[PDB]
Amino acid sequence: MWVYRLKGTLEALDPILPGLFDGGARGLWEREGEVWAFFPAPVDLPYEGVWEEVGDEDWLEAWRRDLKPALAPPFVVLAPWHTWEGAEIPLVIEPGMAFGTGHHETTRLALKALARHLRPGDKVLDLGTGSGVLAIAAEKLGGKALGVDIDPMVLPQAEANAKRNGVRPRFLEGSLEAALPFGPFDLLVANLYAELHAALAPRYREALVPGGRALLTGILKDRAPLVREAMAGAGFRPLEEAAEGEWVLLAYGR
Ligand SMILES: C[S@@+](CC[C@H](N)C(=O)[O-])C[C@H]1O[C@@H](n2cnc3c(N)ncnc32)[C@H](O)[C@@H]1O
Repeated sequence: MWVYRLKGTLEALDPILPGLFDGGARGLWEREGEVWAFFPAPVDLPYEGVWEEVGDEDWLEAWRRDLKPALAPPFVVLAPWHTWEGAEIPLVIEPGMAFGTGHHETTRLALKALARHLRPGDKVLDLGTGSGVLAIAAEKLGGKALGVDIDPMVLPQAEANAKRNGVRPRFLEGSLEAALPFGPFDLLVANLYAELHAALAPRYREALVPGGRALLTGILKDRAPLVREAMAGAGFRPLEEAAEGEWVLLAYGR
């Protein structure tokens, strides 16, 4: 579809609005000193506005502007342009393509679990760091973190996010093995999925010091047994369960 931009407020343009509608306008929005009128394709109008086709880009900018802070006590996840009067801990994440915006339930379960199981001074491994939000949160709690991901594309955004938050976790491409050289760790947090955790259970144990913690999420309610089963079999002890919707987080001690 096309947009027809016009300078002025709705109040101001009220006089020609009926005309826009007669011209076939199906949508209308006031966007920062401007009024956008949406049509299927351009039509001839006397208002001296400017036509422009709408695309995926515009559809994000619009979404971006409708974004609101997300709570995850004791944290609040904010867009780089968000304001927060509250007391919760600020986590600035550029709404991007890398997972970790703070809008998914799993991310939220992870943040809350981290605050409970992480202590000032702990070494942390954020397996599948994505946006790097969990690693960033670990540094905010007073921990030293390493975020890894098999997807290279996310690391610059993670690094950029860390920067916005004024903390500097270590980020690197790879999985659990790429990380071992930096271990063992006091805590490991991983937002993946039930089946993969199941296969990794054994390595999770080797990644942690005795008494270390493993926070697993990305788990659907109906796939938790796989994890309970794999973890126990891996010598871990159950410590906490949490869910939001169909998603759950399982915390284990080693
Ligand atoms: C659910 S996203 C993480 C989102 C963010 N860490 C959070 O807590 O919201 C999972 C990330 O893990 C990565 N990933 C998937 N399989 C992986 C694997 N086997 N090893 C390491 N990272 C993996 C992906 O590239 C993806 O960015």
